[PDB]
Amino acid sequence: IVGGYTCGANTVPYQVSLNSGYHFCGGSLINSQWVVSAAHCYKSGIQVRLGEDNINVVEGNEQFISASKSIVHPSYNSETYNNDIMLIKLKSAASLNSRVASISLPTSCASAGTQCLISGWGNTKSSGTSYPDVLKCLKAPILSDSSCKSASSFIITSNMFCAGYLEGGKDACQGDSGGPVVCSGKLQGIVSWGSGCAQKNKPGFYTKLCNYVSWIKQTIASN
Ligand SMILES: CC(=N)N1CCC(Oc2ccc(N(Cc3ccc4ccc(C(=N)N)cc4c3)S(=O)(=O)CC(=O)O)cc2)CC1
Ligand SMILES: [Ca+2]
Repeated sequence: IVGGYTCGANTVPYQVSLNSGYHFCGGSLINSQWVVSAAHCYKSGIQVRLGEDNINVVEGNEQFISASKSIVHPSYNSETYNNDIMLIKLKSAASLNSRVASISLPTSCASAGTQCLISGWGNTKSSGTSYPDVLKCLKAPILSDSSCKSASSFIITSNMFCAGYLEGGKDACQGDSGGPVVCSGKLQGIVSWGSGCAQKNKPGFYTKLCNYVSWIKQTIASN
């Protein structure tokens, strides 16, 4: 997260760190046994880390739980990033409390202009790299489809939205991948991709989670 702020320990209780020996992606706890993340974060040997603030220090509220199953969206396209969403089932249910909490799935898509909270342990620099150990947060408005389209050399789909600030300086970044974009208490987005980080006219792109609610509920129900 570039140009954001330190969230505060466990102020984003649905935020998860996916760990394969090191933090590699964020994700969002959507119930006691399931995490949603980006399909581009897929890899084997995932441990889900809940209750994290400082990902390098055991501070007493973590729950570490290995994934028993990952399910990349059936139509995830890694070339176009279409359908960049993955579900991860935990080997055992997380214990939910104030510091570990699920985030609600949306029932309606969010509209342009809506302010959202994006969080993660991704790179904090627009040029070069510095990775924070505590969770970073950024409030960013969803941008219009027209400006998202104008802002990207890549084909954008209806399963993506962009959010951020065209003037640059504030954006998600590498390492925030898979993490939540929450708008009005609903998980509306997943950190998906961007061209560089926090560059002028290059806003972050996010998987439009409201489009996947049926797949998500059906997949969880059947697994
Ligand atoms: C839309 C599309 N067709 N895509 C997505 C973009 C591109 O794929 C990628 C995927 C990953 C990267 N990486 C950077 C990267 C990764 C994740 C991000 C998440 C958000 C944001 C943002 N600003 N909100 C920028 C990000 C930039 S990379 O793999 O780490 C390159 C490397 O190895 O150093 C760079 C390009 C090509 C495929
Ligand atoms: Ca910790």
